[PDB]
Amino acid sequence: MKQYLELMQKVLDEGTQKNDRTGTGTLSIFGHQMRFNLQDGFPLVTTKRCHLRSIIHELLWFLQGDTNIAYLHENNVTIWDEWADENGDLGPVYGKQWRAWPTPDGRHIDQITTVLNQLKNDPDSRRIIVSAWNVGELDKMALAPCHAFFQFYVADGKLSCQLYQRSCDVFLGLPFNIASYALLVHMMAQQCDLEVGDFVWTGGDTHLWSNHMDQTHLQLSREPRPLPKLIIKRKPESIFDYRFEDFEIEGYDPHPGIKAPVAI
Amino acid sequence: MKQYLELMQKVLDEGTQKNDRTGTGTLSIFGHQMRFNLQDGFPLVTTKRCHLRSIIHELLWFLQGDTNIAYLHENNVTIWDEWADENGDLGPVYGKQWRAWPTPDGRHIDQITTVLNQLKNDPDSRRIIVSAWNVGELDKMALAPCHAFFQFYVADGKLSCQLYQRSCDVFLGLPFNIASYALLVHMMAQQCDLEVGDFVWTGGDTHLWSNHMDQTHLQLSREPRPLPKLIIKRKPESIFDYRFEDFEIEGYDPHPGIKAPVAI
Ligand SMILES: C#CCN(Cc1ccc2[nH]c(N)nc(=O)c2c1)c1ccc(C(=O)N[C@@H](CCC(=O)O)C(=O)O)cc1
Ligand SMILES: C#CCN(Cc1ccc2[nH]c(N)nc(=O)c2c1)c1ccc(C(=O)N[C@@H](CCC(=O)O)C(=O)O)cc1
Ligand SMILES: *[C@H]1CC(=O)NC(=O)N1[C@H]1C[C@H](O)[C@@H](COP(=O)(O)O)O1
Ligand SMILES: *[C@H]1CC(=O)NC(=O)N1[C@H]1C[C@H](O)[C@@H](COP(=O)(O)O)O1
Repeated sequence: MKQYLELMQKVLDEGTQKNDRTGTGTLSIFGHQMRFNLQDGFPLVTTKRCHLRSIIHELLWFLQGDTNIAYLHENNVTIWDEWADENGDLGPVYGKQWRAWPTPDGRHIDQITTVLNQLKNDPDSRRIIVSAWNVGELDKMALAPCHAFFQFYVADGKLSCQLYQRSCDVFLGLPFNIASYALLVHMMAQQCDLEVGDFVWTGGDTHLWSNHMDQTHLQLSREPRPLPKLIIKRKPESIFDYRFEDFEIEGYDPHPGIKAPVAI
Repeated sequence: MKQYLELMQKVLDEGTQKNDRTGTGTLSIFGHQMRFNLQDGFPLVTTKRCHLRSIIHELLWFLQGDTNIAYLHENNVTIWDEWADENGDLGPVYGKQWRAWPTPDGRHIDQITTVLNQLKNDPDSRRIIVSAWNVGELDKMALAPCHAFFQFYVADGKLSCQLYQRSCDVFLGLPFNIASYALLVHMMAQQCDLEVGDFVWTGGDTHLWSNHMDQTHLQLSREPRPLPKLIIKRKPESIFDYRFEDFEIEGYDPHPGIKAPVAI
């Protein structure tokens, strides 16, 4: 997509070389923002083939509050394998914080239900927020949250969302993150009888892994194709009741896939 | 400042009317980003005189972990009066979360100490973060955190910081928030033997209050002036040992102060 390729080129043009926790090395910038008007089309990268199946299942898994990879395996999704323990557990990562953030007094907060209720009853609230950044549980998580904090907004009958992504693997992770949040906006908008607005992506440490450079330049040589279109085929009774088969992506005509290794 | 006035004008031009929490009404946009290179000058708004006394004492108060306004009153700072209870308390707002975030099991994390130690021992970390958005304590706070989540970054010997501000009163609040975080970057950089980099400001619901419009038109009629220079006059033993007298803003030549009412 235009915005995505422009980000790649900005990292290449302006980034600094850094060492990192994995020992692989990155090229990084700090601070970026871009916007996807979801009425223009569904923002799934077209300059390489992306695996929408994994994106949808991962989101459904988050929304169930699950943090064990068994469900992903039942559906042949392997994107979290490298970080799970011997029992498949990731610790209290995204799904757990989204559905059951633990408080100091023994309560658990379902942030997804909270935001749906805010959108329905108080859409001009400036507090329609989900955070995965639970400081007190970071040490139990297999990986610290990358997509850390997000906020919803409503104007002119349209639902928007802004994500703060504190760490972004531009080549491998970002196409998944953008599509995931775009899907979530569509689902939330459906549940709240709203149209779709913008997905605003904001990055912190926004980087290209040193061993993704040939792949990145190959992708940059390609012209984006028209965005595909997302069709939802049912309105479930709640945001937690979607199924994989409720979604169809139409008109997705990507350039060939480009393989790259994930840094563990 | 150029970017600040551009944002003001953008809210006027593109903002939509909202009925908010208080019934006063705003013009609002969603999703914006600005960048201030701190080596270009200290980013204190020059198109009106800003009250540096309040900005500095508020930050020192946060760093003490204090959430009672008595310290502010001792120093003739009244910016938090409208939300404090009869004993001067605001609940577990910024200072408490910064210095003593409570874990579900009765422990605490001092996020500021953690950050200092990350900057000194692991400066390439992608996880140098402070969050005030303690979901499990929001209901105890007098006001939900506005400046909610911030991240540090080190490159080429320079310290940068990005703030996610979920709600932004462009006229009254934003000049304070920018100056506050800029000051914090200078203090942290001093304590860690770094130079200053960028302050990146990212906004969510970014608005002008309906009763700030005359003030906004006045300010937009003024041309910005060169930025002042921050001087720190002694280096304390730690980030927790600064005092008001340690700071001097040199070459601050603002247009006159502009008065406007705060929405409670
Ligand atoms: C974001 C996010 C979710 N996640 C979770 C996740 C966990 C740790 C990470 N670690 C690093 N260094 N980068 C990542 O982006 C990353 C992402 C993903 C993980 C891997 C792939 C990936 O390897 N994709 C390959 C192969 C996909 C497939 O299985 O067919 C690709 O070619 O796209 C995608 C998403
Ligand atoms: C951000 C922030 C901190 N805060 C905390 C704070 C708390 C609640 C708020 N509520 C609303 N609606 N807007 C604010 O920006 C706001 C800010 C501030 C609060 C008030 C002023 C203020 O009234 N400033 C006046 C007068 C300053 C003075 O006392 O001399 C000004 O002219 O600047 C500034 C900062
Ligand atoms: C993490 C998971 C995600 O959803 N998106 C990403 O892009 N993610 C990337 C970001 C980093 O490259 C890596 C995480 O490592 P750190 O915790 O930042 O050291 O995964
Ligand atoms: C809040 C405090 C701050 O530091 N900056 C701000 O700009 N703040 C403004 C934002 C809103 O105008 C108001 C808070 O009200 P909501 O919680 O957003 O309804 O204060």
